[PDB]
Amino acid sequence: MDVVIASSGGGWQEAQDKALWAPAAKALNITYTQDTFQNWAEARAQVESGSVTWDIIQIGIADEPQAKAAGVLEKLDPDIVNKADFPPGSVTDSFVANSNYSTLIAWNKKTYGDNGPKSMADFFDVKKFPGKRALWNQPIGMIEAAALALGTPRDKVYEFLSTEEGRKAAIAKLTELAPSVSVWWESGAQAAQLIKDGEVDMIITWGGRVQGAINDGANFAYTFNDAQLGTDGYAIVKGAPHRDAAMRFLKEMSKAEYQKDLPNSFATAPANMKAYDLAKYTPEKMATMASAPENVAVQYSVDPNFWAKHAKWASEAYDNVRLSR
Ligand SMILES: NC(=O)CC[C@H](NC[C@@H](O)[C@@H](O)[C@H](O)[C@H](O)CO)C(=O)O
Ligand SMILES: [Ca+2]
Ligand SMILES: [Ca+2]
Repeated sequence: MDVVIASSGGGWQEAQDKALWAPAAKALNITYTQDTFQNWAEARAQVESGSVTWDIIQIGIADEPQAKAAGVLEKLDPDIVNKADFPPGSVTDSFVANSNYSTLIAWNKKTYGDNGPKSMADFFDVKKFPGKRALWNQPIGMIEAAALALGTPRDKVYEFLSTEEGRKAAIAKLTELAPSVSVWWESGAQAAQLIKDGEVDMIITWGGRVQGAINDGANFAYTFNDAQLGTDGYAIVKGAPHRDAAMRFLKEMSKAEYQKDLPNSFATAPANMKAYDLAKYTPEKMATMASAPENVAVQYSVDPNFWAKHAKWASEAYDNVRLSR
């Protein structure tokens, strides 16, 4: 009888549960069960099997087009949110944004001190910065990182990846780096643990996971330079067993009154513009936020239109880079 909600575990899932799920479910007087997953294809497997157990799934904005095309997502009720309260394009007919985050470069201060990599060109430069690299085992942010390393200006990432030539060169760049990649991390918590144990010299991972590891004593530093500004959000699984209750739950948790608490401990940025007026975050708090003006200036936004067209190519080609060893 519980609504089943799933995200990717660790500090991020804990932040959503504390700020959004527990207070929203209390207000609606409903019960819910949590689950965890890393790949949107796991939601597809539930749909393909004919046994859907998940109701709400937290996915990345760039997985939304391929999930919707594969018939994995329920169409949401018309006025689930007022689109004017959220960033443009962050709310689709099948997805409601809950946050902005960054896929960024972090480095081990024991290895490099303050003179760590401060750009993707630096991250890919094994001669100037020798050491163990860690990259995600999924391609969003990883293909673009290679395009940036090749010298592509931040505002031209997706123009470069719009051609076959550019897409192949980006994979060739990742192939070149692959022998220096000690671990292809799978979850944010695993990435945070690699950082806390100093098991890697540099890593491309999510800002909240990095800041959480540093708060826990990791001797790492990071930059927003060349980071990808992402958007996470919620969708309802096609054939969700508690579809109607899940719709009410998603509408409630998207409210400004809950969104304001999302970054209380975890370094994330709420997507609901009204949450900023309620919480009145200090400039120190804003500095860790992916969407703060000073951080946006050195980032580029993920392009869901690119991922709508090339996700299948990207998944297979990147699988081969990591399988090359
Ligand atoms: N929004 C945030 O502050 C969290 C950022 C980050 N979330 C990564 C997600 O895009 C990712 O796990 C996707 O949900 C997943 O691949 C399926 O779409 C994290 O798990 O630390
Ligand atoms: Ca994502
Ligand atoms: Ca974590």
